Amino acid sequence: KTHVQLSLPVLQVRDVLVRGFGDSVEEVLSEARQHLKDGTCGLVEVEKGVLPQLEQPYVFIKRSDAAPHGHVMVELVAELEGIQYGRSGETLGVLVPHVGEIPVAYRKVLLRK
Repeated sequence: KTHVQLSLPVLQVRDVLVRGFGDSVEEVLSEARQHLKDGTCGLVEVEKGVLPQLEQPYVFIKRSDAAPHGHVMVELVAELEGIQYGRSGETLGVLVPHVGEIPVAYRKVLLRK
């Protein structure tokens, strides 16, 4: 399928144990997609002081359209030293590995896979 319904656990930035997916734009997009498939991907909502507490390159989910069955359609954009790889709508959050942190909420998304 081109799209897959996911419910992403929303984590508080200070709980996050693994603060990014890797060391290149290509690796973080790769790892993010693998974790999203495996159900091991969390979401941190971007506010003041969040991103400096996470590791670059960043992987964002961005709104790709205006929401089947409550799932906002999203796609991945990476960022490294202020350059983004991909073009999409508004950021819903930054993706991180999920390794058992307790979420505060779930974000239903339809991921362009």
